[PDB]
Amino acid sequence: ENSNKRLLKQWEKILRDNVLKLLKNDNNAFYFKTPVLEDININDNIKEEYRIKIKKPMDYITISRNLSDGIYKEPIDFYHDMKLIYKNCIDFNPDIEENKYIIEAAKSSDMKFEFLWNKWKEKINNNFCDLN
Amino acid sequence: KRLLKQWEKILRDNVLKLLKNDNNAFYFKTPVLEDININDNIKEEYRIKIKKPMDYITISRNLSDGIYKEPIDFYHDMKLIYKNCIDFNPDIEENKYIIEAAKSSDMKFEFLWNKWKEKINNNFCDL
Repeated sequence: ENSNKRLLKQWEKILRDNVLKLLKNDNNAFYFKTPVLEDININDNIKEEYRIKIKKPMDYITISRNLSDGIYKEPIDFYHDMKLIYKNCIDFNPDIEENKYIIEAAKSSDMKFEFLWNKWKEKINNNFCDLN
Repeated sequence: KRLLKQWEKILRDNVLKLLKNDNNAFYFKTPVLEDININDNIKEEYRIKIKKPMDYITISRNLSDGIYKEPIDFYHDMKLIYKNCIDFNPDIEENKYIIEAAKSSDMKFEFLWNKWKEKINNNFCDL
């Protein structure tokens, strides 16, 4: 919520505006916006199951916060976290009719993210100095 | 029933199948000009403006009947559905869901095309 005066690096700006911005508010974003373990809409029994089973829970708001705070040391650390959101959904939720929308939303967003990462990886690598 | 070519089966089962029944497929399933939910005023303007209307059921029929001679013809028609949606619908708050659904599915299709293209080109005889 607090205003961040920290100046984002050019590679961090590309991930924020050209990759994350187009995914964080799309038609398949709804279930991946806020964290699972602190969401009031999910019952306590599923939240207990998620905390015990999921190694690292990930969502769009955590990524927006990490990108703002300068948590990622390399652009690939953002890639791994974005991929983690969709990978956690497929691994936790069983492939059944009641989970049809959520499994499709995770699969489609992963494909959409991979396109956006492939389209921008050239400029991302060019704006990132690994030697400094 | 006509026996489909191996490359046609790859486009049907590995590309089209994952797109025709997704969360953004709704508006791109059946043709605009024959859809009962759309009013005649939008329909006539679509007939005048849009050069070639395209949808998932038209592509499913074209792939099964053997309309496409090359796999790139399926690619051009698949892109056309999302292209016609952006060109006709103005960038307004009312058309927010539809414009996003065309953009996201275009990105999804491009992923599935690039993923399978190596197997698609191999299963197609050029000469």
